[PDB]
Amino acid sequence: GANKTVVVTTILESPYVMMKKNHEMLEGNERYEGYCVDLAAEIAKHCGFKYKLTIVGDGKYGARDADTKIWNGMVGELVYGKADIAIAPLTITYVREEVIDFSKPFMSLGISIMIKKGTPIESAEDLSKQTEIAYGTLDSGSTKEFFRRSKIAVFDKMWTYMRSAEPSVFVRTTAEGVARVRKSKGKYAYLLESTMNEYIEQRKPCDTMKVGGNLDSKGYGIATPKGSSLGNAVNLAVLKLSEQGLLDKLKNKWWYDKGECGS
Amino acid sequence: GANKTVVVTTILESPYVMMKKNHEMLEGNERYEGYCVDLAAEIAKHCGFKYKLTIVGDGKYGARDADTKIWNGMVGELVYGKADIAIAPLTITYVREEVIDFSKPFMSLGISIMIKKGTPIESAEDLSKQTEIAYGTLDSGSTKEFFRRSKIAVFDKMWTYMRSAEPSVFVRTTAEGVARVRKSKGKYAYLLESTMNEYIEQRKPCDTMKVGGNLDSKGYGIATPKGSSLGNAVNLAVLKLSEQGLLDKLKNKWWYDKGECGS
Ligand SMILES: O=S1(=O)CC[C@@H](C2CC2)c2ccc(F)cc21
Ligand SMILES: O=S1(=O)CC[C@@H](C2CC2)c2ccc(F)cc21
Ligand SMILES: N[C@@H](CCC(=O)O)C(=O)O
Ligand SMILES: N[C@@H](CCC(=O)O)C(=O)O
Ligand SMILES: C[As](C)(=O)[O-]
Ligand SMILES: C[As](C)(=O)[O-]
Ligand SMILES: [Cl-]
Ligand SMILES: [Cl-]
Ligand SMILES: [Cl-]
Ligand SMILES: [Cl-]
Ligand SMILES: [Cl-]
Ligand SMILES: [Cl-]
Ligand SMILES: [Zn+2]
Ligand SMILES: [Zn+2]
Ligand SMILES: [Zn+2]
Ligand SMILES: [Zn+2]
Repeated sequence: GANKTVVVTTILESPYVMMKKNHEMLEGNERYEGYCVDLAAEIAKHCGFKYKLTIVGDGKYGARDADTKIWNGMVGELVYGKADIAIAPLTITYVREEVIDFSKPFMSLGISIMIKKGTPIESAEDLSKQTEIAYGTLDSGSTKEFFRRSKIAVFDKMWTYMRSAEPSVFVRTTAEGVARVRKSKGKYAYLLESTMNEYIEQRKPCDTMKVGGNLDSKGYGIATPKGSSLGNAVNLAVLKLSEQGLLDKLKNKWWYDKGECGS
Repeated sequence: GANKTVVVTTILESPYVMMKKNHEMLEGNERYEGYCVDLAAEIAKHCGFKYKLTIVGDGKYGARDADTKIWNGMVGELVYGKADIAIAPLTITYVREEVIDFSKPFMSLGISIMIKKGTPIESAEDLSKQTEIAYGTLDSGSTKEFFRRSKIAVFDKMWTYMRSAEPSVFVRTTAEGVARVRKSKGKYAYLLESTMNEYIEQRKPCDTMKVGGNLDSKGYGIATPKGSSLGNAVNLAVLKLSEQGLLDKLKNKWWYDKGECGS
């Protein structure tokens, strides 16, 4: 039928989607800024659709409850028909690809370690061989699932510790994990995706750093419900933006051009 | 109908697919070794098919002739029904994704610079600002197309030089490009994918090196003809192998465990 405004689900996560300063009482898409706001504008332009940005109701990325089998987060909004597309730092995973469609990745990342500067930790192995420094992940995302599912000795040892550690080492938002690192005097390290780690490393007060290599290698993709008519065009649009260098320009724009910790 | 042996097209490119020493007179898949041989075995196992490895007849990756509009290389073998699947260092690109299907990537790479050690070159900008040192690409692949299509000032300048340079700066195989670097006393630099660059850097006589950052960011994917019944299962299999850490183990096995230039 007639063209319809596409409902985009996304998540308030810096620097992907942020409320512009003093824009809370304004309307529509102009309230928001960030890498994924710019990406949504390009994808929509290349695919020829109008869209409305909406923030996922429960503030989550997406996981399947083991008991009820219900999907939450942005994945759930696609699965249950609340949104037409997710344009967000949403990680491509096997269990998600079974229930939604992902474009080719628009950004690469891996799980990484954030420390407060000076923390005597250089690797995941270092974390796993000690107990003075606590460590955790975002509480309902692909990083937590990576540790839950891993059969690699070091990551299995870390999961065995994290899943029963008290108080909980898991946090509700990236901002909570960063704040916990910054206030714990070196006694908390946060396991998060390298993209968010490297963004925070360039933000005042410049007191965190990414240490060691990444624990895995994957990417974010644009997600659509299974069988959506948008998937084919969205996928090609990502590849076009990649080959044009636009994705590189946007990463520099939101990570490093605006860095607050020097050159 | 009944299960049929899947015809795999691939390419003789180290360390992805190599003839085992003294295996030329043997038969079937056991003749070959490499990263993509190991990957094919896993993909076939996870998808439940038997397969036959075949080397692409024309030795090419795949490009579309501007005059005849015919696809060559492994892409052509899929397009024209000569093979059922390509398991190879085949780069995900927009023009290929229009005519074949790609899985999610199984390996990341970017275009990079190979120099003979000691060459006074650190970047693509350095190459573009001088003429003493020639530079080129593989003659019928995604790297050449990257330069042909780029609107970025430095890469446009490099393309303007490469496309009319005489003798040709393009080579027929990666091995030819490496040999040209090694014998040109520093007066030829080779533009190739970072994966092949970093492999050769660890091979005797240990006289080349990768310099500068990568020029772009992309990946290899497993390719199937449009609408093939294999695509969905192959795509999930790649993600499963990724999440299990198998792709990481295979990269280490074929790049660094067997490195000949020290630790
Ligand atoms: O779509 S993926 O998650 C498939 C797995 C890995 C591949 C195995 C190296 C990967 C890497 C970069 C990226 F940007 C996305 C992805
Ligand atoms: O499937 S891709 O070619 C889509 C573009 C880039 C994305 C833009 C960063 C990418 C990166 C790693 C990889 F392994 C594959 C690909
Ligand atoms: N990008 C992740 C969320 C962040 C994390 O888990 O580290 C996801 O899609 O679940
Ligand atoms: N992987 C490339 C070939 C090598 C290159 O062009 O550098 C392709 O699929 O065309
Ligand atoms: C339920 As708990 C181990 O995250 O506090
Ligand atoms: C046709 As030519 C410029 O590669 O020798
Ligand atoms: Cl808009
Ligand atoms: Cl997941
Ligand atoms: Cl912009
Ligand atoms: Cl076999
Ligand atoms: Cl191409
Ligand atoms: Cl093995
Ligand atoms: Zn365990
Ligand atoms: Zn760093
Ligand atoms: Zn030009
Ligand atoms: Zn290097």
